[PDB]
Amino acid sequence: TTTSVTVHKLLATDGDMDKIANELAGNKVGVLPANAKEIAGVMFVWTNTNNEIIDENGQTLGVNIDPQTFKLSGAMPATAMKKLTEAEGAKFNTANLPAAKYKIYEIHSLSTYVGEDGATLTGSKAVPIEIELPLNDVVDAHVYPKNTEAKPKIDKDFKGKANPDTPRVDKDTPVNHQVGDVVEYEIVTKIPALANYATANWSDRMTEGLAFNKGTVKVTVDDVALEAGDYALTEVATGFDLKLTDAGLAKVNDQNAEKTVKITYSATLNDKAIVEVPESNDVTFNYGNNPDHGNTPKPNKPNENGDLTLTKTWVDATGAPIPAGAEATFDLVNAQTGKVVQTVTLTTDKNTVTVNGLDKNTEYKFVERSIKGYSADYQEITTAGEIAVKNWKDENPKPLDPTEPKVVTYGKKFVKVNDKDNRLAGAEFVIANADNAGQYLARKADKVSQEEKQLVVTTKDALDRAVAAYNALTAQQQTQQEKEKVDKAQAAYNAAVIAANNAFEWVADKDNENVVKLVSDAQGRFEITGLLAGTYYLEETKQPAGYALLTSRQKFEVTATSYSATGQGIEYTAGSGKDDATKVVNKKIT
Repeated sequence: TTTSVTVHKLLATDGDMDKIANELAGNKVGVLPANAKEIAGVMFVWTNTNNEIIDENGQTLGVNIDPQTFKLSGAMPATAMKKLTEAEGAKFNTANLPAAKYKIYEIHSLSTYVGEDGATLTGSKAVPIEIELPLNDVVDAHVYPKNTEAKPKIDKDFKGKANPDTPRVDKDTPVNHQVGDVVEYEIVTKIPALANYATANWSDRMTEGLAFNKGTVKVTVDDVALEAGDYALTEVATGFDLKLTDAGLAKVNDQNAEKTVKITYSATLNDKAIVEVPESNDVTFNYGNNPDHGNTPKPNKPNENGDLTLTKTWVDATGAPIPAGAEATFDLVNAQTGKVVQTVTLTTDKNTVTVNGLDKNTEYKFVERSIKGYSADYQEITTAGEIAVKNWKDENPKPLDPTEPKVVTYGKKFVKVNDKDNRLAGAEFVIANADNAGQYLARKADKVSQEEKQLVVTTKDALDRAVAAYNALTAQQQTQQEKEKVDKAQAAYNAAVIAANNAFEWVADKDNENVVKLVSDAQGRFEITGLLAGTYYLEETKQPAGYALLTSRQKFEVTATSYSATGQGIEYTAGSGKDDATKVVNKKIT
């Protein structure tokens, strides 16, 4: 008794779609919402309740549509019930159709969305229409489907480099940076047209070797800077949390075009950066038509014995305790490398899981594999070896988590020897950028604390006592025990120097308080860390006892693997097996 069904494609906001919803599938909607626009050129096809494309008499055509992909079995049949919308919609003749349930799908690829004023627009495909005929006592039915939810797009990269559509592919390859370098970052987010977000939050956390620079965050929407009342910015040592306020959400929601949100900020590479170990940041976009309590994973180091424990709690959107919703799966990721180490699953009876045999010096993160209707809230790290997640039944889509670029420092190891190839203590050195003129590698004092500075001084004084006492001994009095005393003293000075070295610079004075001095221990060991790859010149400032002061500077090469590669000339430690250091040969006075 429903002779015709007219399908209308609309591009409207949710609110306008809700104005239509309550005002009726049914009768023609007389007055359409204010800004809601009807679109012509939209291809709709009718199917069986079992998704099979149908003829006008209701007879199947051997081709079916996938409920979630809309990809059809084979060729679009010539006899199929397909019609293109007019600014009046697609009026189909349902007269020959039996009383039954039918579905109406949109073939998005076949459609050319043309708006009210003839403009060729771009929109989201419609949610399939499940309708039963006769549509009560309606002779000429009208159906107003809702469109699908377009996914937002993101990317995190270095300033300029970010692209949400086509993010860079070589992100694992870390950029070489020296200690104290400011790393300029970019987060680019594309928010879809006509969005109705209750929450648009960006969350950034980095590894301990990257120090987020507070007050560098600059947010813009379609290259127009945001007012401070559009977003709420929380800033910490490890990163930040930017959450769009109602004012800022107005600038991204119900827009006629795709919105582009740009987030720029920076972080300084520090003393806690490990040589040839990359440092990363980690962004997540927690969007939703519902308030969202989700954020970015927070990295953490395992405990002393190499154990990292995950704790999980579940709450409704209100924050009230609920039983465990599903089997929560997590990825244990090396927060520096980005590679997945292990995979953990919490069964619905357990709310804790522990990982064993992890490097205590590496940062790891548990990245929850999305649960339908639940949002992951990684709580603030309070201790090593322990990670907490609060799971909120926010009923929102999975967050966006782009791939992040990595940064890395290089080093070089050295061993102080004589011509007989015997190991020497107390030789002191400087690093010059050139053999002729050339400044000396120093610490940026402004960046280094008074306490830090002073420990370098006292640990240097303590080391010279250990070196003097060792030179005081005879060749046979210099036992492994007497050697170890110089090593303990040296290891403390080298630890102090690295700690004070949180920014480098080049200075004229080879004996300026801030000049980086390297001292050879009882095994002749001495290293430099936090450098850009390149050519340097090691200069001797104090010779070892009984040897001559060297007249020429030893040239050296800092590479991506100069600290760790074998085939260098001499073993840096004892029984390490790696031939991971360069010889510095001292000659006797004549």
